[PDB]
Amino acid sequence: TTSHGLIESQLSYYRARASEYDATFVPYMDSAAPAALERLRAGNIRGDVLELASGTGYWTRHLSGLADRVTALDGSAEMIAEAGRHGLDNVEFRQQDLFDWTPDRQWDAVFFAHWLAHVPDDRFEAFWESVRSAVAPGGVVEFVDVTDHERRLEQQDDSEPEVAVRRTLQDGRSFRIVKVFRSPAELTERLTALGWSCSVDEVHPGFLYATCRP
Amino acid sequence: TSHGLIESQLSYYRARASEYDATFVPYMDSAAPAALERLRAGNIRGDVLELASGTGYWTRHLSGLADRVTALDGSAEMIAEAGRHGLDNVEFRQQDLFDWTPDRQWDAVFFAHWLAHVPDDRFEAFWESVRSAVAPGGVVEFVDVTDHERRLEQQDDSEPEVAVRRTLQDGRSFRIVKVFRSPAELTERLTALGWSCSVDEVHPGFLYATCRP
Ligand SMILES: C[S@+](CC[C@H](N)C(=O)[O-])C[C@H]1O[C@@H](n2cnc3c(N)ncnc32)[C@H](O)[C@@H]1O
Ligand SMILES: C[S@+](CC[C@H](N)C(=O)[O-])C[C@H]1O[C@@H](n2cnc3c(N)ncnc32)[C@H](O)[C@@H]1O
Repeated sequence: TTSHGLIESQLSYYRARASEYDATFVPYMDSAAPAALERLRAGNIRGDVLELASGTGYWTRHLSGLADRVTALDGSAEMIAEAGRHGLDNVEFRQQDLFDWTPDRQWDAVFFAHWLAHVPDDRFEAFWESVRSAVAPGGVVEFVDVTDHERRLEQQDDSEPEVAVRRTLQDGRSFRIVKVFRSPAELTERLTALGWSCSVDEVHPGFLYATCRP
Repeated sequence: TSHGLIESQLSYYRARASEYDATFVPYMDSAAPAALERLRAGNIRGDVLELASGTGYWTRHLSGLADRVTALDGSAEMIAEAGRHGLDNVEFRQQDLFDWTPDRQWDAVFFAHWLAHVPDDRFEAFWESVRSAVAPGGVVEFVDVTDHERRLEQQDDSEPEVAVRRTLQDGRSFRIVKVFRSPAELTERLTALGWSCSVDEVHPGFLYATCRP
């Protein structure tokens, strides 16, 4: 069970971090981006695209050049304000808490970068049900995230794994968030059991890219 | 790091002793030939000190390479298991390694999968004791788990919980220390304590180190 207090802490961390977010971005994402981009540019991101947890809009920029229309959901109005600065004409932002979310449309593709590791085990399944209902017939879900090597989990052998890590902002405020590293095989297996077909690959050391078809 | 976690960890290994070999260190069997090429580089010779010898898996190798082995472990149960190997040149002694100041020196000190059980607040004192046990010209070598260099910053955790919970067949459950350290991280920390170190990932998830006092 992941406490609701961890989940609120994570969203406030990002709320408060939003204005200094780009000063640090996601560690080493800038090293892994061309490798991830080879997958993102493979052609499945097109038509009407949904982006979840769009943050300050780094991925939203790429999604915007590939798609006709982008709908981009983030839990933080602050993040949405920062992303607004990129002036992307074909993008609508909506504030939305992703742990309390029932889509009412469908899109040709759904994309998220570094969101899934902030979804704890006990919410993973309801989150993936809503994504499933968000994807149109013929569409895919793609995402980027951190990964670990397949054997690490057994090397550690922890029956009660630490879901959380603690971060610190420029001004010294301290917040715990969810950070679950999942291997490509562990993700593939779990999503396969929820009815998805998945191609999940480490495309650069420490990063994976996934394509999942409902 | 509470005294309680230290004690819990030693109790875990004391109880696991009889069934340790049934499971061994996860994937060490995959890495062992890569670790053995370093173990046979020639530095393990003469009078050798092994720490946390456990059921004697590495002791057998050191026994074949050295003239004499002194092997230390906190668990009398582990020592009795290692006795079944019948190693003629090895002396076992029971020793709590968090309260240990050697009285003599050896040509080489070795341990496998011990350092990850030493939490950051006991690190320095453990290395002070090790340093005083190495003779002039000797080295310390060790094998352990590791991570790629970037994982720590990807995770970016201010207050790393170092504890993990293990549960034995019979249902008894224990907390132990399990700190993964990359080669660079270990290199920087030991250099700062005066050691000069060659630490390498020799098989994915495993490192081997050679350290000179
Ligand atoms: C771990 S993701 C960081 C990735 C960043 N969007 C990027 O795409 O480069 C952090 C984003 O998740 C958002 N977030 C955190 N909790 C949320 C929640 N419960 N619902 C929706 N968004 C959430 C934060 O607002 C932030 O934009
Ligand atoms: C992390 S090592 C496990 C693998 C084993 N070292 C091997 O050589 O393959 C566990 C060994 O360290 C020992 N140990 C745990 N705490 C100790 C302590 N405080 N002092 C000495 N030995 C300790 C246990 O008895 C056990 O044999």
